[PDB]
Amino acid sequence: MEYSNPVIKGFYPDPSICRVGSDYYLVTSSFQYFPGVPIFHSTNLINWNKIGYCLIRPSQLMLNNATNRSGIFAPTLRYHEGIFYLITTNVTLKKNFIVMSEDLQGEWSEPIWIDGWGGIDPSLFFDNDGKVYITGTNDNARGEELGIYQAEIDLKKGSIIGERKLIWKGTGGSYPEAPHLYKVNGWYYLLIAEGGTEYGHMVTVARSKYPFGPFESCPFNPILTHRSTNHPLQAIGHADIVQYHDGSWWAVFHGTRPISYPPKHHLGRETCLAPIKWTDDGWPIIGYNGRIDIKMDAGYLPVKEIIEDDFNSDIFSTDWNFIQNPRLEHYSLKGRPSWLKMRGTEKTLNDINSPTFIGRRQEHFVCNVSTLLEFKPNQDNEEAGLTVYMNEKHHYEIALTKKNGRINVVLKKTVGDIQVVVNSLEYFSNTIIFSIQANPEEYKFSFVDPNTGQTYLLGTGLTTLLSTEVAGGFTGVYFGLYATGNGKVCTAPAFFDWFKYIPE
Amino acid sequence: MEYSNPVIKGFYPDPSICRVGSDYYLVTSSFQYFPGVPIFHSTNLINWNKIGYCLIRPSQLMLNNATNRSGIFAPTLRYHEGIFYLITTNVTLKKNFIVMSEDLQGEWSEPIWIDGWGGIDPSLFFDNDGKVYITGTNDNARGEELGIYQAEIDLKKGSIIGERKLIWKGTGGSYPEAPHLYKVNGWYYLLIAEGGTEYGHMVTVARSKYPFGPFESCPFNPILTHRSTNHPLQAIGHADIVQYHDGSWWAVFHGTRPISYPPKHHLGRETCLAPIKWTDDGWPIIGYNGRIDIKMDAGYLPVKEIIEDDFNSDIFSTDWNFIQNPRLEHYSLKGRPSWLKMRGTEKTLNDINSPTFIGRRQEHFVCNVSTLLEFKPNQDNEEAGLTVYMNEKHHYEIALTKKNGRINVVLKKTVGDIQVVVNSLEYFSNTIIFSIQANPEEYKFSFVDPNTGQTYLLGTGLTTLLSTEVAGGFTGVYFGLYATGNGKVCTAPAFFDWFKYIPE
Ligand SMILES: OC[C@@H]1O[C@H](O)[C@H](O)[C@H]1O
Ligand SMILES: OC[C@@H]1O[C@H](O)[C@H](O)[C@H]1O
Ligand SMILES: [Ca+2]
Ligand SMILES: [Ca+2]
Repeated sequence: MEYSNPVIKGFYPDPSICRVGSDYYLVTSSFQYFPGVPIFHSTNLINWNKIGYCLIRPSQLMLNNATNRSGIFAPTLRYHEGIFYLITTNVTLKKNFIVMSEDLQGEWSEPIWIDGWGGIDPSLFFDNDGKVYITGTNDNARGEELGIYQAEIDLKKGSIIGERKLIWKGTGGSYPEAPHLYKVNGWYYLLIAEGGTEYGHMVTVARSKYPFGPFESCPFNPILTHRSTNHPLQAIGHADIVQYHDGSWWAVFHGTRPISYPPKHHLGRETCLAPIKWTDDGWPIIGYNGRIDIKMDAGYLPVKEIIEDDFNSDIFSTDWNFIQNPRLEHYSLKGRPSWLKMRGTEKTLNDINSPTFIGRRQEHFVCNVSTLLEFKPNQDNEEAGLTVYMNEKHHYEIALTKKNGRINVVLKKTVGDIQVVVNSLEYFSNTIIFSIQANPEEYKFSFVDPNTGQTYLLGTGLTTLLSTEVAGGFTGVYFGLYATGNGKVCTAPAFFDWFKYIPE
Repeated sequence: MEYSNPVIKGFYPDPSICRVGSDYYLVTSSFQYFPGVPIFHSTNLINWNKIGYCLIRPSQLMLNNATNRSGIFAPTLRYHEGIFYLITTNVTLKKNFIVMSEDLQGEWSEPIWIDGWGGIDPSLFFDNDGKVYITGTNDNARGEELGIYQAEIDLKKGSIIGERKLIWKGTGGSYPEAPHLYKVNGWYYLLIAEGGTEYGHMVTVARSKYPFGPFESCPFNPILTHRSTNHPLQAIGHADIVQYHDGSWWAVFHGTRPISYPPKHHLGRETCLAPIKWTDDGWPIIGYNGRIDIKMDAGYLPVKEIIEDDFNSDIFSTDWNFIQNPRLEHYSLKGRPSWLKMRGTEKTLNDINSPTFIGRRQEHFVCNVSTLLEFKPNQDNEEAGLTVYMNEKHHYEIALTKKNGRINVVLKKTVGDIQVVVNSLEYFSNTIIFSIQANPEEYKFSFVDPNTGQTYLLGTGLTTLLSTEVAGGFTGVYFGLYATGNGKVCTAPAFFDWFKYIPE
């Protein structure tokens, strides 16, 4: 039997996995998006269902001034004696913290702040003797030596027990990071990422008889990389190991699907899966001797997408994210039952701090995304529409606005410093359907006059100008509904009747 | 003593070096630019003076349909018994050929076509017994196995002697290429590039007692790479080895100076230098154990930029290139003595085939480039100016044109599919000075009214949107003078009085 990589498509980086009985739970990084840290469930490691998010309250997730270069970085999920622990970094605060839960269907605790523990990629390991270890990277604010650091931790107080020690510098790649400590057959293994989360990404491993080392580098490191290859999956690493309940071993990790030349990616880093075998001399090998594929053999794993939101519910679906903490008064599912009402502010898609926007990830190269908007702008600055958004300097949008006292539908783009109105047509109806067809190379922007059903191709836009390589940061493209008054509060409300996401 | 890398700054890739006595000659790839294959001279390996180009006649250099993804790929320069040989690929023709010279101050021969020898990166080696070997890559048109191929060659007839054989597949990196065969102390060494000429680039080496092998991989391959590092020099490889006349060994090779995150480069691949030491077990080591730097120790090498063209000469300087073969009638240094006259055609900077343009490489991050233009356009399509140009979809320009019967100075940009007029101002004089200040992040576009000396900042543009990563191809940014009629022949002539390039 076979599965396909990625196993979780779209913007789902830095996967960390946790087994409880015969069920599996998995978390990814979310940066400036709210709610933060999606969490998934699976019984077979291949098929994942999103259960929700871990960070859903402003007290858990302070995103003021966060951008797609900051906010929430890699999270690690662990379980001990009925309690789940989620440990991560808010890079905008430069703070590491834990939240806890005894029930993933409920909400998580308030943060337990780890005072004095810097760096990124914090991880926890519950040792068989009852000791608990925190492992992480060098602290850039203290200007520490590059490498992996560790201490015993008291999980109640959020405080270190004894001393913080350097345990490994890695093999010599850049940015030794993503550390996870495991104990298997009488050896401690330290699994890390090196080379940076771009084309030099690799996974390396070390071992010792003791939790703090000294650690010996695996003689065939790196144990997983696509560096110096032209494989369709690139930038592979940030692995976390799990033992399936049939006894076999697996890793989850992220990778990209770049297109064009030089390679460029716009769906973010996506969660992948590969098997592990243990050598006779006691080292793990991932995949086909350090390389993986799009199509994989499933071993003994038991093998087994149209999304339509009409906004009838008064709870938002788990697809939707906001840019930083939502200003809650500017969204309503109750003010006009069966529509989403949005109040645009002075802030635009060019601004980082709390623009009126709700969005969901592009999870497929080929897809058609649409919405129906009612909007009658009162002034020329006023605008509402549908956006393809990477970050504040990289986004395309089709929208209704007003220019010299006439209503127009527009295609607008922000690419770096370029802000351009690509096309403009006069429009005469109170509602409009926007419709975007995505393929690997371009987005086609159309609008429909709803009562006639007539469709009009307004323009197109390249995917590669929204790619992470061009745009910066650590994220993937979102499809978003938004409103703005372009420097003033938008006096007209925007109402969205529904949103459809139809992958090929 | 110390030198700085790169030793040849700006767009100078795939360097191949050749010693004759106590002097050194070096060539680089040029793609769609004409004249093709620049050639440099040095006495110390650090300081290079451009002597001219190797391919200066249409019969040598057929560039119709060539773009910055095609045209002339890596060249190799060799010397035997008073005769220099230059061997390279015209990828647009898919043909490999040699040109010869007995005097580098003169012109080279007509091409000797190597019938049936495909692939890229052809190289020559003159063995101590008098045999001559051609070495190259797999032929994509025949769909051959990835690797390095070799035959004995008859240099008169341009024909293979005996059989073409696969001699090495490399260590397992992508795109094994840039092969050079050497014989040193009784061993043949095969030096190659792997991993692709981007962030996975590396140099690897193999050896044998026989010219066709079997070849044994160096046990510490790769012998030069910056893959999986954050060093300011990236994408290092395509090396060629030389023995200096004091007995010490050196390699030239290319690398990039990327900026931003993810890393992006706009000065092209630039020629670098590093020392070689030979191990006791008979393997070469480049640099500081496989890594190099911006600042290097010069060993015993004997250690030691404002460019102003007023167009008074009737020969073009060696700074200037055209996009493909120039249409010679559309440029004149004699029609108006002391100016360059240019006749714009229907073709624009958006078109690949022979737009009216003359340009020179950006060789410094920080520089000020200027020109003085006389231009009085007769119709609204007519345009002449100064361009910052990467390729047909990636260029910025400040120009004089006409709109609804008025003369305007404009800042225009083409970025992917986006074509935008960023700013426009009415202009009232027959001449204008355009002036561009470059720094690592942006270009600032100004104009000067010459008789008043008043200066006006028209706009700015990001460097990263012209980067190779964004734009495609294998080249660096040029500063260019151009004219066009935007779909029609330009009825007005354009005259440029001078051009200044002032690095910081
Ligand atoms: O994804 C953000 C950061 O990049 C690296 O993957 C690191 O492990 C993580 O925290
Ligand atoms: O620069 C063009 C091609 O890329 C690689 O550097 C190869 O060696 C060369 O022919
Ligand atoms: Ca509805
Ligand atoms: Ca002059």
